[PDB]
Amino acid sequence: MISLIAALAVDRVIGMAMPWNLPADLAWFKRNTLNKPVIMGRHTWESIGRPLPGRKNIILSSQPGTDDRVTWVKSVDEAIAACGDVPEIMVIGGGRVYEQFLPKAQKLYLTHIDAEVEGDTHFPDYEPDDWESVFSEFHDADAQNSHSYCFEILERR
Ligand SMILES: Nc1nc(=O)c2nc(CNc3ccc(C(=O)N[C@@H](CCC(=O)O)C(=O)O)cc3)cnc2[nH]1
Ligand SMILES: [Mn+2]
Ligand SMILES: [Mn+2]
Ligand SMILES: [Mn+2]
Repeated sequence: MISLIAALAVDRVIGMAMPWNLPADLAWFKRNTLNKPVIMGRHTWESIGRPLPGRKNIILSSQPGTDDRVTWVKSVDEAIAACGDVPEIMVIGGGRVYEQFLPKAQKLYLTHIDAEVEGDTHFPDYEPDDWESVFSEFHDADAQNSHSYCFEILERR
């Protein structure tokens, strides 16, 4: 089962380009991806800098791999197969990779951040008749979190 996990600014802007400081969102991301395979695009891999620990890291790119610490694939179907038989595969972006996996996804984990950010890459426009919000948790900005944030889980319907 494929899930997407993303942090979205106002108007669904993604944002590689690091507009906020949300330690609570990083903990949410870690909690929801721990011990699951993660699929990412190459610019997201370069941003992270080093493999996410305790997780098979799969990079989807059309060009040959340049780091033996991660697994490199060239297609969606190869990326899924490289995950093996796990209960849940986590797709961690960026925008093009989210579009590649959205039609197969059954679950979205979204953090909505009340930040206006000039990026031009948007999360795909998921519609109500395909996606039922099943969990939401709102937080105000505080001394350790720069902006308000809202954790949402949606399930395909
Ligand atoms: N909700 C959410 N928040 C994000 O920041 C996020 N980021 C990406 C991809 N970008 C990144 C960038 C850094 C790390 C990262 O360094 N994660 C660490 C957290 C603490 C640490 O640095 O060790 C991890 O272990 O998961 C993950 C994803 C994709 N979906 C997201 N989804
Ligand atoms: Mn890019
Ligand atoms: Mn605002
Ligand atoms: Mn339906």
